[PDB]
Formats: sequence, structure tokens, C-alpha cells
Amino acid sequence: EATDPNGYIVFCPCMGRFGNQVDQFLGVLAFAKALDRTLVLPNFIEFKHPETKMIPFEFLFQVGTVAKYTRVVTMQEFTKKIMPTVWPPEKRKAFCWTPRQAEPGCHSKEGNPFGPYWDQIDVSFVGDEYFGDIPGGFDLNQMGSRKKWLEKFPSEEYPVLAFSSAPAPFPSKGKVWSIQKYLRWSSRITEQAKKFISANLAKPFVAVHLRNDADWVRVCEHIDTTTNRPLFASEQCLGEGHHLGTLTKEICSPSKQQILEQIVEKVGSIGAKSVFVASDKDHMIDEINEALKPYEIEAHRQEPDDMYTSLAIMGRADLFVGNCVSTFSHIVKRERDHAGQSPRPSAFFGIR
Ligand SMILES: Nc1nc2c(ncn2[C@@H]2O[C@H](COP(=O)(O)OP(=O)(O)O)[C@@H](O)[C@H]2O)c(=O)[nH]1
Repeated sequence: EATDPNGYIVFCPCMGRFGNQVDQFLGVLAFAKALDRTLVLPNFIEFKHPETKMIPFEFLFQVGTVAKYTRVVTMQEFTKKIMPTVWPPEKRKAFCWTPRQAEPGCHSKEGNPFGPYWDQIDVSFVGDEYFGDIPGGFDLNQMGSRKKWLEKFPSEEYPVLAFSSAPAPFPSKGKVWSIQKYLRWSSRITEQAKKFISANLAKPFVAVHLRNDADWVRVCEHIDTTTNRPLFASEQCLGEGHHLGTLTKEICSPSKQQILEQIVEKVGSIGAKSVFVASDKDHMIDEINEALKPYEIEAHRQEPDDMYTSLAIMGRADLFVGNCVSTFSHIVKRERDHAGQSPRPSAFFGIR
């Protein structure tokens, strides 16, 4: 019915894959609340055979729950009710930090997933706006920055702030992690997880995330122990600014030997009766089963490995062993920390 007189934020989760998108989305939630505009829930993005698939927020997560954090609308609602009445085509401007080259601009629809995401909701942009000139950019907790935002893009002139990418830092700040208390798997996904667990995973079970597709080597080449800077999600196991210790290649990219040894250790730590493995490539089922044979238990995977059901299963594990650098693992860690009545235990490869 009524539309928000403070205006709206819509954005493309245009950086990285699902872990990346969620990580920034928590920040966008914090941003929308502080600014006090209603957030249009994004379509998440999945890169497949030839196509870029936009996934409705509500296919993955419950709107009811996220609405307990801040004012939200589904993309379906935005497209049907809000856009036709508050955001006519002549007012559709894109927002980004600073102009860049392909005439310099936001280039909000150049390439993949940029073009397809906006095509999905029949948005073409008629002009660009920049916010990078505001001191502290999208950090609304810098004194004066919020006032400056409301001065530069008032809701009367700009009913919809439409961002080329998430208006949030990457990696996420520690202060926003607990916001994923407000992300709850759709019933569909939770039921797929529950069925796999009851059929295949005698309790208590250890769930492990094996991050090992071809893009990972380069990720872990980033590690230099002398400077010990945060790398993607590493602060999830080493604390903000790595106050707990040193990021190592053993943490980022454990060897097969190290993986098997630590699975065995974690099985023994809980008297586990089964192991679940989620992986982007090599689930190591044969190697793990061989390593677990003296202990008369097995490892199990989904066939095929659906990334969302996999995250949900790892969230329900008695013990989760994740990859500390991975933002995909970070989703599980944050669910285990914040989703429930009380926190459920997590561990990571290479960290004591
Ligand atoms: N099916 C499945 N896919 C995965 C798994 N781990 C990674 N992936 C894929 O690889 C992407 C990794 O990107 P991202 O989620 O941002 O996490 P990060 O790169 O590990 O920080 C995921 O979003 C998935 O598309 C897994 O355990 N199962």
C-alpha cells in the first residue's frame, strides 16, 4: 500500500559468488537501517552453464525473519508496486563510488552479471550519481556522513538509490556478523537438509567444507606471514585485524594429509558417527573413507552437491570444520554463532 517517504535502496550483488554476496548484503542491511530507507531485497546471482541466474531472495531466505532487522520489500513487490509509482524511467539513475572508463561512469550494465541483473527487472539507467566524494563513503558511522548522505540525495529528488554494487565493505566488518541472525533458510532448503541428514548422517556428525576448485590456489598465494593482513573471511577464525594469531597457508589451503588428519581428529573429539563433506570440486570421499576405516564410520556427500542445501546441512552439524579464508564457510560460521537459541561449535582447518 503506502510507500516509504524516505525512499528506497536497491542494488546489484555484483561482486563475487554466494559467500561474497551474503557478506556484503549483511553490510547493506546495516547501511539501509542506519540511513532509514527501505531495502529492496536483492536477487542473488548464480553463475552456471552459459547463463547468469537471478535467484529471488525468498527462494533462499525468509522475508519474515529479515524484516525483524529493518524495513524490507521483495523484488517482486518493488517491481509491481513501488517502481511503477515512485521510480519512473526518467528518474532511474545508478549510484557508484566514482566514475570509471568502460565516457567515464558507473557502467552499471556493462558485462556480467551487471547487465543481466538489471535486464531482469527491466531497468535501464538514464544517468549516474557518485557518492565516493562523501568523506567515509558508505560508512554511515563516521560522524557527519549520514547528514551528508541525506543532504546530497534527499528522498524527494532521489526516491530510489540504485547501486551498481553492494553499498557495503568487503570483507564484512565484525559488527555486522550478528546481523545474519536475521537470515533464516526458506522451509524448502531446511527440509532438503533435514532429509539428507536423517537418511545419511548418523549422529553426532561432523560437517566439513573442502574449498578446492581451481580459483583457490591464487587466493592462498595472497598469504604473507610477515605482514599478516586479513584475507577475505580470515577474521572469522583469527579475529578482527588478526589479533588472535597468524594466517598461514595451512589455514587457507590445507594439504590432503592435513585435511584427513584433522577430520580424524574432529571425529574423535565428538565421537562422530558420520561425516558430511560439502565441496566445490573434490569431496575426497574415497580418501576420507580410507582414513576413517579404522574408526568404522564413513563420509557422505550430496549428489549433486547443491550449495544451498550444503550450507544448511553444515549449519545443522554437531560440529562444523570450515575453511577460515572462505566467505562460503563464513555463512556457516555466522549461522552457527547467531541463528540459534545458542551458538553451536565450529572449528577451522589449521587453527587450534
Ligand atoms: N555446491 C557447492 N559449491 C561450492 C562449495 N564451496 C564453494 N562453492 C562454489 O564456489 C563459490 C565460492 O565463492 P564464495 O561463495 O564467495 O566463497 P569464497 O570464494 O570461498 O569466499 C560458491 O558460492 C559456490 O558457487 C560447496 O561446498 N558446495
